Amino acid sequence: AMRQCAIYGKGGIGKSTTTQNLVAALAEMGKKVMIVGCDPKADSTRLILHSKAQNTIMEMAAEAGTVEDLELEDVLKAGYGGVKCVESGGPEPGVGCAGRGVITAINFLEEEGAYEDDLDFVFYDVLGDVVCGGFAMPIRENKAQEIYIVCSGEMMAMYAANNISKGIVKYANSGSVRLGGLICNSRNTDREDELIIALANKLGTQMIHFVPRDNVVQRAEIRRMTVIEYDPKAKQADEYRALARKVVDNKLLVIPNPITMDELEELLMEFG
Amino acid sequence: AMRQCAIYGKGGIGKSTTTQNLVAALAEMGKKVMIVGCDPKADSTRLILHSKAQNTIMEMAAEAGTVEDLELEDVLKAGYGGVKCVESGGPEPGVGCAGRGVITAINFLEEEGAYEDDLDFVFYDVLGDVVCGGFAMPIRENKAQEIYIVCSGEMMAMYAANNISKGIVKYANSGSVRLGGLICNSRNTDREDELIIALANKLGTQMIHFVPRDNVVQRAEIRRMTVIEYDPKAKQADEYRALARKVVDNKLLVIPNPITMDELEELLMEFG
Ligand SMILES: Nc1ncnc2c1ncn2[C@@H]1O[C@H](COP(=O)(O)OP(=O)(O)O)[C@@H](O)[C@H]1O
Ligand SMILES: Nc1ncnc2c1ncn2[C@@H]1O[C@H](COP(=O)(O)OP(=O)(O)O)[C@@H](O)[C@H]1O
Ligand SMILES: [Mg+2]
Ligand SMILES: [Mg+2]
Repeated sequence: AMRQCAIYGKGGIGKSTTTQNLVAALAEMGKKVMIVGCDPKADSTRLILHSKAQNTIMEMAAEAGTVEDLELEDVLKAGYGGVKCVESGGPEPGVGCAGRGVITAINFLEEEGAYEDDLDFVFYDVLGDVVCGGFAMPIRENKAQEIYIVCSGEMMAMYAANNISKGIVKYANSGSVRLGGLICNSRNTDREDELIIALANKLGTQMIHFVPRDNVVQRAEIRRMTVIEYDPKAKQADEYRALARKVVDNKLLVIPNPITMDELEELLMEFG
Repeated sequence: AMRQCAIYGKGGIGKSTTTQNLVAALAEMGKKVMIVGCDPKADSTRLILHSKAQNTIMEMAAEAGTVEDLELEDVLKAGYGGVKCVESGGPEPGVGCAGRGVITAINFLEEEGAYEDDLDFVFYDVLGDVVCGGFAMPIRENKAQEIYIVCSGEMMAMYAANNISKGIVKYANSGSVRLGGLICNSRNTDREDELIIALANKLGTQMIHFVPRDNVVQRAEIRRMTVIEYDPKAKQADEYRALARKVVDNKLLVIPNPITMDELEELLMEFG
């Protein structure tokens, strides 16, 4: 088989950094992994490829004529640990639906046979500030069975987590998309772990891991690397190794229970 | 006449807090102001109304039958200083385009005569993490002549500012939408003002004001108030009063020059 997971969360919360470091740690354990970038920024694979970014399926299809003229070997690139990487892309701002490239990319990968039985994991890195268009398609169309949400003690981050959870409930009667857990990407504030644990419990899920704020992440990204590759002895590398182990071992996949604005506010007051 | 301005920026950067405090300071000077909430969170008016939030045009139209059964006096609410407030709303997550409520609301307000000649300012509080659908409509349809972008030294915040600027250039051949300036909402880090000044200069615009990080904002929002109403002697209140004066006096409205990813990265390295 192969596990299909999607990482959601508000912009700037740490989705791409956490996903690429998690995937490097999985490849370091010998897992075969694909990352599919589904955010218009198009930088979701740069740390695996040691690159500035990656050219997107939308840009390459326009240069080649049609998406049918593209071959999989031209779009998929292998980086650190043999992790395979692809970027969806999207239209320019103010033109067309920002999520349109996601639909194009996922359909291309399915028909071109990218989902080979030797893969163990596929990760989709998905914009979560809105849940519509192609950004909802991994949920609507049953492409990502396990959703992991990156958040932090920030009000907006927990609000985004609740909005993603409402989209999961909307489509619960079809396919098998479920919430796998919350990943706290710390802003280095007091009681933050306990906050996110309380939120996960209220949603019906779990906090799968607490990722500390660590400046070694910036020093690695400056050199276009994961912390796993940059400094395998760093304390932060062991954190991503621990996250990877827990994702591999996770068995709780639920239909979440979204909370009200009043419950959210109460959480923040309580944990000060 | 009346000035029509739209505030854009990434989620959680401080758009709604800055806009409501700016508007309170304008009303405190005797200006007549309307705020139009264009973000699906629907909390863009709560500090003027002293409310939990505001019921949205989309929700009220569904309760009343059609939008034509709504009257303006039922949708518009007056708060602090006589500021008039309305919220667009939007579909639930995973259903329909998240920006669809913006189009419905702005058309309702135009036809119902909300744009009365006694208004001095209308502010639209617009989600900026994607620039498409109804969230681009203030730019595409020439509703907001002056765009102000809230950002901070955060990479994602400056990337959003550049993406909004690309949307302004896309539509420069029609109407008169222009970039009015950048507002730095501080994360209390070194050289942050100089960073945002450098970015604005590269875009062709200006940093109109630097808003400090101040805990009095949280103490006021806990009581559902602007800092202007909560503590008119606070140092932070004078900051919002200074921002309001500069927005009233601003005459520079330009078609911006979007920058490349390499220029953005260079900025961040330089200013450490
Ligand atoms: N655990 C961490 N410690 C320090 N910096 C981090 C950490 N996680 C993310 N960052 C930084 O936060 C910024 C945004 O992260 P990114 O993964 O690009 O966010 P997203 O993909 O959610 O928009 C990047 O500069 C990244 O280096
Ligand atoms: N200058 C400031 N000082 C302290 N806190 C702030 C400041 N500006 C905004 N905040 C806080 O930041 C959080 C997000 O602000 P908000 O205006 O809701 O963001 P947005 O509307 O851009 O999503 C809120 O808790 C708000 O109280
Ligand atoms: Mg990212
Ligand atoms: Mg807001």
